[PDB]
Amino acid sequence: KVGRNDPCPCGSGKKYKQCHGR
Ligand SMILES: [Zn+2]
Repeated sequence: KVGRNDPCPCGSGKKYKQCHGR
């Protein structure tokens, strides 16, 4: 589990909930 509130690990710029996270 990751802190969706943190910039996606992919390194795109958007947070999980905004990127891969969702
Ligand atoms: Zn991503």
